[PDB]
Amino acid sequence: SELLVNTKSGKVMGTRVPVLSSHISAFLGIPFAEPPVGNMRFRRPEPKKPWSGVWNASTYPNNCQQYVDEQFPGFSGSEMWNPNREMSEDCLYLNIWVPSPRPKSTTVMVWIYGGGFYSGSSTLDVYNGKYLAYTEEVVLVSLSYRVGAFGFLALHGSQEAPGNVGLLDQRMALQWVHDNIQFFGGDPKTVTIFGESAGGASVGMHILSPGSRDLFRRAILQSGSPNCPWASVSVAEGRRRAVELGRNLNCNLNSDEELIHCLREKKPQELIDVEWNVLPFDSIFRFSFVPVIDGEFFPTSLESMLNSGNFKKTQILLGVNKDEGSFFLLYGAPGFSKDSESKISREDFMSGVKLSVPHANDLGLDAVTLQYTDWMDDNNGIKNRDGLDDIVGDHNVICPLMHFVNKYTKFGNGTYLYFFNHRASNLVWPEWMGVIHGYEIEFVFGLPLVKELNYTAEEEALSRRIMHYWATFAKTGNPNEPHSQESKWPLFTTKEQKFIDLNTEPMKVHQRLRVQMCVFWNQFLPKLLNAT
Amino acid sequence: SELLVNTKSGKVMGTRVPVLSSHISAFLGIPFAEPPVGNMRFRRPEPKKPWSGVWNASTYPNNCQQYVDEQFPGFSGSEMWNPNREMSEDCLYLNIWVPSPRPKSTTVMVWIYGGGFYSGSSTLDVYNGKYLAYTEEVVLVSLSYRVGAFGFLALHGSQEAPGNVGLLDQRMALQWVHDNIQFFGGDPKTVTIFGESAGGASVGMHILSPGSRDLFRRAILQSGSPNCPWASVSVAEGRRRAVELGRNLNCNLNSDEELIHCLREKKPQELIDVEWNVLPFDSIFRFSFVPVIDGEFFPTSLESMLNSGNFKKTQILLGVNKDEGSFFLLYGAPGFSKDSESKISREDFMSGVKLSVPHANDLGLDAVTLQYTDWMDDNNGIKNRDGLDDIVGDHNVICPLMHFVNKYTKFGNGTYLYFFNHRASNLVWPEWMGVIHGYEIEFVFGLPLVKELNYTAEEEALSRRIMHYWATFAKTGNPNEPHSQESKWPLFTTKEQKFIDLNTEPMKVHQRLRVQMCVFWNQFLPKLLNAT
Ligand SMILES: COc1c(C(=O)CCC2CCN(Cc3ccccc3)CC2)cc(Cl)c2[nH]ccc12
Ligand SMILES: COc1c(C(=O)CCC2CCN(Cc3ccccc3)CC2)cc(Cl)c2[nH]ccc12
Ligand SMILES: *[C@@H]1O[C@H](CO)[C@@H](O)[C@H](O)[C@H]1NC(C)=O
Ligand SMILES: *[C@@H]1O[C@H](CO)[C@@H](O)[C@H](O)[C@H]1NC(C)=O
Ligand SMILES: *[C@@H]1O[C@H](CO)[C@@H](O)[C@H](O)[C@H]1NC(C)=O
Ligand SMILES: *[C@@H]1O[C@H](CO)[C@@H](O)[C@H](O)[C@H]1NC(C)=O
Repeated sequence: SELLVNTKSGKVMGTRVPVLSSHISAFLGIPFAEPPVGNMRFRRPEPKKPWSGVWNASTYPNNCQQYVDEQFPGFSGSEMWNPNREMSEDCLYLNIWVPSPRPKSTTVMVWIYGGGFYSGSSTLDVYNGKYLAYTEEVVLVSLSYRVGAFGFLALHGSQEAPGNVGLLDQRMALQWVHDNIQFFGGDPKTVTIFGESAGGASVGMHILSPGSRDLFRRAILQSGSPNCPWASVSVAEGRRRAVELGRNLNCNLNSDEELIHCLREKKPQELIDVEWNVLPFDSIFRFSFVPVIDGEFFPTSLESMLNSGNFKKTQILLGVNKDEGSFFLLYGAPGFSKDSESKISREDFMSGVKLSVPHANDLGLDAVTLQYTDWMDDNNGIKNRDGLDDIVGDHNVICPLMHFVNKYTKFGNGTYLYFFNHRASNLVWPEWMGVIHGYEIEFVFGLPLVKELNYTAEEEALSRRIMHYWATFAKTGNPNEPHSQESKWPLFTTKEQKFIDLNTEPMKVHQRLRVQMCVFWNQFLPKLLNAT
Repeated sequence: SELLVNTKSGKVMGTRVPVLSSHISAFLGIPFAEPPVGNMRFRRPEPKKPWSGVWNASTYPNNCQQYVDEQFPGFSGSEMWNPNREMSEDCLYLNIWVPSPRPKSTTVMVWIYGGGFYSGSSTLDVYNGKYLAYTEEVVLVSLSYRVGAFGFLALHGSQEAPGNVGLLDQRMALQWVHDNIQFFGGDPKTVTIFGESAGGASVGMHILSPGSRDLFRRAILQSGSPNCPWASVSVAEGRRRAVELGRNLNCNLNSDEELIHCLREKKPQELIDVEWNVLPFDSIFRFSFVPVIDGEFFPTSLESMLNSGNFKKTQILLGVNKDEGSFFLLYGAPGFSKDSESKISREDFMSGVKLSVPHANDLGLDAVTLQYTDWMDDNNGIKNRDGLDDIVGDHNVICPLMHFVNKYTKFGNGTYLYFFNHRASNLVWPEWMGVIHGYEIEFVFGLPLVKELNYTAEEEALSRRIMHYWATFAKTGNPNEPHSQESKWPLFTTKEQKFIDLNTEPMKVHQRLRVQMCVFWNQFLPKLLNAT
């Protein structure tokens, strides 16, 4: 029937879900790998072995084992990001929304969640695929992957804990879509991968990785790129943190095998409790277990690959939010509070930039401070707050992304760049936090289309316009409908470097997104640190 | 007799000069030292031996030997600064303007000319003392001093060419005023020294040097300060340049005595012809022979003296012009012309910063370039022109002075700071050059009171305001007359750092003169250049 689909691995039975006074098909919790448990902890994923009978794909899967945020208990602004299903190492599943009736060979979009590579679930309310799948008539997949040590513990040289297995989980899920999505009405030749933060970085890493390039058509990157400073580590640093993880848990450290055997004996939560203890610095926007530049998933350094054009050549559509940094200041920097304006003293500012740029020498910290301090007014608590906000955002998200876009556009076949700066009317976070990291996601998934969610009429229109941009781009490689009286989102080009605002107001075109600060972050600071 | 005066060195006869429909006494070209000729070239000055009979002090003396600017033959804009008298090494004279009838014991101001320590004359039209002396009823002295190699050849250790002898010439003229000025109606206890550019640096150097402090009461510094990057050199560098001077003249370089003897045998013009060839780099706003940090005239480093409060504690009044840099770009940097808007290409902007900051390494050049470039609009010839203008002025004049004023005020007895930003109605230079280095001088000396010079009525008013500020400061240590009705020029204080604009409009008070850039020039850049 329509809800019963035979895949190369066995039969699965979906369920009929409502969506905005209508219905579509949903196949939830489809297994794409063998449970990476016991002796398979830290190991590359193995394809799911075929099953007899009918897989009950009627409900969401378990979430992967991860740090859970208990900073603000009962608070929806933080808890909406926490696992809303049981956590288990048995977590390699994907979800699929198929429009009803089932289309023939339609555009496919595959969502990859963010969460700093240490967290994230495919099952969050804001990742509910039904609205975008319905509205834009696309087949929408959300995958999952191992996070934290389970996904990114790297002991380079070992085949038992090689590193990057979380990215390989993602690849295996893509490979699965390639092989089976036709049976769901999806065109395997027109798959768009897209994701936010760590998910956006992930999408770009698959653009770079030879082993992933043939498993998708184009890419959307939201608030993340593969070259972000928090997104990868060297094999040496991966190993250092892996060894230090052992030390924290009183493991044998004589050899990888002994270290790994010991770590495989520990309950999941034991690992998580000490996860953050392996970071080299007091820091914000830094995460312990992340992709390693290993010479295998990544042939060489990310920079040289971008320089030599060694990467998938296709259309990309990508962008950032206005205040990427504020979330992370809230959690790790002095003077910030969810419940106040968070006017920042001069002392707390100094402390902040040190946390934000953990790896800089004193000269580097002075350079950053100078660049973001108004010396006619240096005791302005507000300017100090917003400056720290800009620093965290520019350095971790916006300028790394701009570096990527400029390198990619030299070789790619089309670039569309956006700047999302709408502040949602129903936000539960304080005003000072602005347009927060992650909060364009609810618009991309069409949450504003839901009456009871109490968005404004113009917010619903924005969501629809954004969904159409995303879906239309996925279908054709161009967010603009070829017809259309409506205004046009211009190509980003090496010379003119155009981008658009995304907000409730009529579209404006600008050029050179934060070029001043990004010259500092991308050219001058790196040269300063290397010289001193 | 009003014009006949007996000094400690001998009798002197002045001339009666008209001034603005009245008259005053002038004593022109009084000798204060032995001619620094023959075997006394490069030597410390010696007091003028007493003479018999009456010195005719009715005409200006010769100007010291110096480079003559022939860039723009016939052009008053550059020629007003060249020697208007025959040049001679026999040039250590001073001039005095005395109110008629002779004051009993009135305020004295002593003018020290600028000219980068390589040029200058006491006899320039724009230094004519009669207008200020007459209008404000002060005894005005203008001294002279050896410039270029003749004044500042430094071979530390040698007693034949010790260095700083031009500063000692200044001191000797000050000592003369101390000893003789009472005979002219002046109070040797209320002497203000004032000077512009090199003259302003000089003044600050007398504030610092123990040997000078007791020879004056207060100080005015215009567009120059002792700590300017062009205003001094180390004994090592001063030696290198002295030795390089000999090499450029085929001199015996084996010893100081031989080198010196060779150099004493050359015509003045031979020295001058090769003067510029000893500079370390291609540069603008750099001069070959300047004060040395010797351990004698300056006991220790200028910075350590400023830090320890090792200097004269008195009142100062100092300031800068809006476009200090423009004169120097015109002469040395590519793309600048007296007869065009001088829109500067990006390539010429790069060339300009390198010329402007010749000691910086590549990291430093990048820093400067970043700090003065609008990267949304880097090919704007205007912003590039003005940017380079600001670079030269901030680095060479404004920020050195701001460092001095901040350091000094922590110990001094009163600081008044100004920002001169009036472009004169009858300027012969192009508009792009703005408010030029040196062009507040004609206001301080009251030229706009001369109706034939065709200044506006409001420019005459401005001049009168400025002359009254300078003179009232000279008399009392405060440019303001309390009990008066006019706007008050506030003290510069460590906390509030207030300063005023000098122009034709109602007074405005501002705070933190160019803080942002001067933090860069005074704190950040030196830290960057010191690391490797
Ligand atoms: C600075 O490093 C940290 C963090 C963070 O990284 C920030 C916390 C929030 C970062 C955004 N999350 C929401 C989100 C999720 C997926 C995509 C987009 C947004 C929620 C938590 C947290 C904790 Cl608990 C830390 N403990 C020590 C150090 C540290
Ligand atoms: C011919 O001069 C130079 C320079 C200069 O720095 C010239 C700029 C001055 C030109 C006339 N001055 C007028 C003035 C005098 C007293 C107070 C205020 C303003 C001041 C700026 C540099 C180099 Cl590298 C040169 N090489 C040969 C020759 C020459
Ligand atoms: C699938 O699971 C849900 C509950 O987990 C159950 O209600 C439903 O009946 C199951 N489907 C089948 C075919 O057993
Ligand atoms: C994409 O490729 C086609 C064919 O190679 C080319 O004609 C087109 O100009 C390219 N588009 C962009 C935006 O680079
Ligand atoms: C002094 O010099 C002036 C100017 O040359 C001259 O006119 C005057 O006669 C001279 N005075 C005496 C007493 O020689
Ligand atoms: C200057 O010094 C005098 C003498 O002690 C003192 O009374 C006065 O307060 C000082 N003024 C300033 C502005 O420092």
